Amino acid sequence: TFEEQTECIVNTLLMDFLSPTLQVASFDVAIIAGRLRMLGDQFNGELEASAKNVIAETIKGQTGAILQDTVESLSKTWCAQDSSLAYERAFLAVSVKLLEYMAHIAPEVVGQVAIPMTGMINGNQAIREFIQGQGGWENLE
Repeated sequence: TFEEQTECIVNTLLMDFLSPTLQVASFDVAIIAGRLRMLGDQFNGELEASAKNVIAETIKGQTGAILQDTVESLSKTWCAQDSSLAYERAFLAVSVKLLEYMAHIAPEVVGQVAIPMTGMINGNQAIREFIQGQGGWENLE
């Protein structure tokens, strides 16, 4: 169900970015999507370089490798310059804001990133353990 919840959340986030009509016209994913977006906007680091690389490998069909390394690099950088921020919270924040920038910059291909990011979040124990330790997606933020 956690794996299925992650899938819905990443789909909702993406559909809201791509189509605001669908956001308006449509376990409450809408509230969760809101809190992850509120969290996502706390990241102000440079994304142009990151987004382009993740998009480029996503076309080629090597999203998994570059996507995780990109978010882990940006999160370690942000955690290095902010002692208060937990790594696992930084990770999610970057994942959301990177998905946001990739939708604005490349809406024709951003959809091919949804499954990789779903697999990334569901596959990472540190992030899964963190979210479930906050009372699951339902109570995160």
